[PDB]
Amino acid sequence: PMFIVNTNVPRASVPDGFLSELTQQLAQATGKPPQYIAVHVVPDQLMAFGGSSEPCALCSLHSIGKIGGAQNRSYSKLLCGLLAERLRISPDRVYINYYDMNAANVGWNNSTFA
Amino acid sequence: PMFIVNTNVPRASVPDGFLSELTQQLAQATGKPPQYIAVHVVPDQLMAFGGSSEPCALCSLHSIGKIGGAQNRSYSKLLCGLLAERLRISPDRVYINYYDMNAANVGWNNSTFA
Amino acid sequence: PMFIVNTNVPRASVPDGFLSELTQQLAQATGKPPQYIAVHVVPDQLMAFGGSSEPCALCSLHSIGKIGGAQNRSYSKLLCGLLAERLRISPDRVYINYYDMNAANVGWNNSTFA
Ligand SMILES: *S(=O)(=O)Cc1ccccc1
Ligand SMILES: *S(=O)(=O)Cc1ccccc1
Ligand SMILES: *S(=O)(=O)Cc1ccccc1
Repeated sequence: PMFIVNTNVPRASVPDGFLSELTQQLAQATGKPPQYIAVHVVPDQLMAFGGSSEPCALCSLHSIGKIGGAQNRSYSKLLCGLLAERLRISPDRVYINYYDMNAANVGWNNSTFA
Repeated sequence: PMFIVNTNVPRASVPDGFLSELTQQLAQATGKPPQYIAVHVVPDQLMAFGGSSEPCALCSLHSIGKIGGAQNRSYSKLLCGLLAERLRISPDRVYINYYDMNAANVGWNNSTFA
Repeated sequence: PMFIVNTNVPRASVPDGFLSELTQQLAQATGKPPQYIAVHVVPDQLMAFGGSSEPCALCSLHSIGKIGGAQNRSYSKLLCGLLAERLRISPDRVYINYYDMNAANVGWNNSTFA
């Protein structure tokens, strides 16, 4: 699976260990081995949420399976939790798009997962 | 809903009120309250359209509902209009990906919209 | 169609001609006229793959049609080949999300492709 967070929070406010913590926590949350987890953080963005430029984040989680009503609620609690504690972003200023990708539609290592 | 514009236009050429205008125009266009609108502008990008590095933009609009054939035509006229007026990007050098998201697949405020 | 690559490889390591090569090769591979191909490269990203910050990439290819099991395998071989040769990124550290977009959901030139 892969997780991306885009935020207006400045690079200096992203703590050491953040990508590692996302990697570990997402492995645990999704049940994908950590070797598979891709994470990507994009600070210093020009973004607004409700017309306000206070800290916010626009994120995505793509996975082959492990995506669903209850699971996505759980991921959102985990991830908003991390963004609040680590980046000081209010959970109500975070959106996370979830994508259940078909294996045929995910490329890797010169091929796809199909 | 959330709107993202990625462009090779330089940051200095993005007008100061651009995020606020997008927010207001999208609230009007989608009928969603302005409090929910997220907007994200990413200038200075290394991109090409048809092999040319003249101004261009790659955009997305995600919404829970309010996505469809006629609506997307209307959004495309509105958004190309704004990109042309404010960023001086030709409409034929703009792509906008529209996504009709399920409420269960949009995380917000420690949960999802489901 | 449109191709985006986000990578932690630094800007200076992206060779001259890279976007043109992607344009040409994607025209050949997808069959789409070169004039319609959009390409976007985002270097210097803060990312990890399997907990490691060695070179990696997260990519996407959106197309109206020309997406499927065999086709995506072919795209993946092409694109991982290019990322390896040009950016020195190992194929097993690349993910590519493939999207078969409905024409009504792709805006261009004040309207959509529908
Ligand atoms: S993960 O193990 O689910 C692999 C993956 C899935 C979807 C997009 C990118 C990577
Ligand atoms: S909007 O009010 O439609 C909320 C939203 C929908 C989809 C993605 C992100 C945010
Ligand atoms: S391409 O010729 O397929 C046009 C396109 C399709 C999907 C997204 C963006 C552009």
